[PDB]
Amino acid sequence: VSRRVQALLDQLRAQGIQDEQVLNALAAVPREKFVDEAFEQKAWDNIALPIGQGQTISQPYMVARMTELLELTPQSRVLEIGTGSGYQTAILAHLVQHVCSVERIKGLQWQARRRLKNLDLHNVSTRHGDGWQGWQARAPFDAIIVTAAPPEIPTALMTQLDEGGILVLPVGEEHQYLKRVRRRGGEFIIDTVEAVRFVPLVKGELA
Ligand SMILES: Nc1ncnc2c1ncn2[C@@H]1O[C@H](CSCC[C@H](N)C(=O)O)[C@@H](O)[C@H]1O
Repeated sequence: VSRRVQALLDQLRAQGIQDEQVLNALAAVPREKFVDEAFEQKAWDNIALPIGQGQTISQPYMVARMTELLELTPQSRVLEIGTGSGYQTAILAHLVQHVCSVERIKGLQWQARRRLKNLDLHNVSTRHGDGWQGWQARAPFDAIIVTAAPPEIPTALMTQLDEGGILVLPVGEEHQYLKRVRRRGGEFIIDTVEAVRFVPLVKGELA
C-alpha cells in the first residue's frame, strides 16, 4: 500500500476509526479514479473534493465514520442515497453482499455506474432517481446511508428499514447533525452523533 494511502489510514485511525474492515475497504478503493485528473495529487488528502455537478466527493473520515455506524456485515443488504462519484458506493461494495444506490443527477449516476463496472464490482445496483423515496422494490434494508442532508428524516427511509435496520444520515439546514436511526420492533430510535455540513438532499425533480 502506497505512502499516501497509509498516511490517510493512519490519520483516520488517529481520528478514532476502529473498524479495520472499513479501513481495508478504504485502502482497496482507488480514490483517485473518482476525482478529475486535475485533483490527482490531492486524491488521498482527508478532504472533500469537487466532482461533477456542483457536488462533492465526501471527506474520507466522514465516509469511514458513516460506514462504521452502519455496522455492516457480508450479509447486509444496503441502500445508499446519493451515488455521486460512486466512491462511497465502491467502499460499501467491498463490505456487503449487495448495494443499491440512488442518484438524482443522471450525469453522475451514469459515470458512477461505469466506474463501478470498471472496478470489477458486480454487487451494485444503481438508479437515477429521488432518494427521498428510497427504493421500495428492493426493501427492506439492513442498512441505509444518505450522503446529502435533508431538513427532516425522510419517512420512506425509515419504512424501508428491516428489523434491526440502521439508517445513517445528516439532518438539518442551518444546524446539521449526523444521525443514526435504528428500527426496533414497533419503534425507531434516533441518536445524534456529531456536527456535519452536507449539500442538501434535493426533493423531486431529477437532474
Ligand atoms: N433526492 C436525492 N436523491 C438522490 N441523490 C441526491 C438527492 N439530492 C442530492 N443528491 C445527491 O447526493 C450527492 C451528494 S455528494 C455524495 C458523494 C458520494 N457519496 C460519493 O462518494 O461521491 C450528490 O451527488 C447529489 O446529486
